[PDB]
Amino acid sequence: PALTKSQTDRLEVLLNPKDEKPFRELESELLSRRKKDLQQIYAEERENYLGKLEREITRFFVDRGFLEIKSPILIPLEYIERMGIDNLSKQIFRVDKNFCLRPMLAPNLYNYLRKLDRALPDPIKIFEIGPCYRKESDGKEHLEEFTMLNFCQMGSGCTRENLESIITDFLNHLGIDFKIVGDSCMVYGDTLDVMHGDLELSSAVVGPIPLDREWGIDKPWIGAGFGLERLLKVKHDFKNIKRAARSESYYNGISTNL
Amino acid sequence: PALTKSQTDRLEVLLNPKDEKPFRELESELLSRRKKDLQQIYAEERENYLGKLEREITRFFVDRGFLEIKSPILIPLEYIERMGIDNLSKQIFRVDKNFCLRPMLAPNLYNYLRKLDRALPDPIKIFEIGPCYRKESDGKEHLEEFTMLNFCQMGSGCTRENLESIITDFLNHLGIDFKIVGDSCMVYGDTLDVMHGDLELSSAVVGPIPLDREWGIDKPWIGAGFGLERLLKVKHDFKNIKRAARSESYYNGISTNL
Ligand SMILES: Nc1ncnc2c1ncn2[C@@H]1O[C@H](COP(=O)(O)OP(=O)(O)NP(=O)(O)O)[C@@H](O)[C@H]1O
Ligand SMILES: Nc1ncnc2c1ncn2[C@@H]1O[C@H](COP(=O)(O)OP(=O)(O)NP(=O)(O)O)[C@@H](O)[C@H]1O
Ligand SMILES: [Mg+2]
Ligand SMILES: [Mg+2]
Ligand SMILES: [Mg+2]
Ligand SMILES: [Mg+2]
Repeated sequence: PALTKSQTDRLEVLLNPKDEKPFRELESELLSRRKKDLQQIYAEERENYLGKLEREITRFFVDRGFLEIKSPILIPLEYIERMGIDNLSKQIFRVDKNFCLRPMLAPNLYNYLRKLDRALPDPIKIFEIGPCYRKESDGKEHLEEFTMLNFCQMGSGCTRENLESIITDFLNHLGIDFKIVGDSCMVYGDTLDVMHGDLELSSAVVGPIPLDREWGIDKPWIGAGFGLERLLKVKHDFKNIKRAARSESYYNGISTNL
Repeated sequence: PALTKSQTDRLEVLLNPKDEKPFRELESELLSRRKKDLQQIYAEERENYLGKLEREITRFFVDRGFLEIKSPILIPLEYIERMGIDNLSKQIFRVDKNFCLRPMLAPNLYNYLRKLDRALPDPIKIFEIGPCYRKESDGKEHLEEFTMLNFCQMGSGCTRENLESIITDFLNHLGIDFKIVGDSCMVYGDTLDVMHGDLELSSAVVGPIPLDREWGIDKPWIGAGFGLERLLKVKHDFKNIKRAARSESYYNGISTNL
């Protein structure tokens, strides 16, 4: 008669946002739908949502004058201290005695900004997309392995207005609803946070900040960091961010346990 | 008069493969050339070689009927044992008590092959591109953080001839010279190795192998794994694989220390 909590949980795994007693028939129907969804992907486009979003974001920023960076994921532990992360400090995945999995893209991008200032014309515009890692207790809006986009500009035109304009163009391009709000944190400021309801899509900063001196930066700058899995969650109306992650359990938000 | 070893080393950092006393003038010339190279990239294409190669490889395999996978980089340690890696075992970067950085894409792809067999028509064709990690003593042809491509097919048409044909089409597409040779290893076989001179570009396997049973696989299959940094090294004639890596020291093989 009434579905159990465990049965409802099983059906929820197989339910997709656009879907509109006995359990076995409900399960059979959804299994059929999800198999057909995977079959359609396989027959036609064959692209993974996370990969495809990375490619779309890459095109957006390249076309707008930003240099594509691919920097190390395993970074020196000293970069954490140098970012002012003292006792986030408890969220770091340490590897060996001298390295960690990067929890953010900032330190590598600081180094690129400094180095490229010796070669490139003002303003210097760069971005990176790639894996980042944090130990998290939360499951709904957080992953321990996620994908960040960070873009930044240094030199001329590094105004709050320009930053808000890039953010607005970017999210209107992707078709993601948002509002920009004031907030603060230990590492940076004073940030602008880009929100979708109560979900943070991005934290953005208008420099300079005193942290810059440690990285050999003495020019104005602006930048923002976005989680790609959060963008996908909002775009595809996933109830849990696990549907948007690098995963063996979901493919393009479709359960692989069929 | 004569350049010192240290001076020659400095000039070699700034020398690019296509380049054709006192040290200060030689250094000044090369600095100028390398700055202009970065300026040209920034003015025109703005793509990173590693990112661009990933995108090109993605297009090749998608167009040939392979499903794009994005699976976890941090994987359970049990996957290592289950791959038959017992005491490579000393090359694994362990994280926490239960996880490691994946040294290869095989285990995740085995799981995808098994899972997708319940949904997709025969043959099942999949590929993944992404970071892999191994502790290495060698610096010239090895990185500790590298990027793998692995493709595989399971079911019908899983012949050595078909495998060699995919490999041949792929490398002729990229414009990379190669020969396919017989070899062997502890994990798989009996492999075919794809060589560029004495450099291994890929190891390839024609299944079934007895390892399959552990992963719930009982069908014929073929697959190959390629290092993207090795492909770039060969394509761009880099003397050291560090020029092709995720790096803060090189961008598209150009020194960032200018
Ligand atoms: N654990 C995570 N899982 C998924 N996305 C994340 C995670 N941590 C950060 N992000 C994304 O990266 C962006 C910038 O990083 P940051 O501002 O450091 O995150 P944060 O303030 O810790 N987010 P939250 O923990 O929800 O308050 C965030 O706005 C998110 O979109
Ligand atoms: N440390 C590394 N750095 C760069 N590429 C690598 C590394 N290890 C493996 N690869 C690439 O991944 C491919 C398949 O992996 P695998 O066959 O396990 O490597 P391998 O036999 O250990 N190579 P080698 O150590 O040179 O004999 C290789 O053919 C390389 O192109
Ligand atoms: Mg957080
Ligand atoms: Mg924040
Ligand atoms: Mg090896
Ligand atoms: Mg090999």
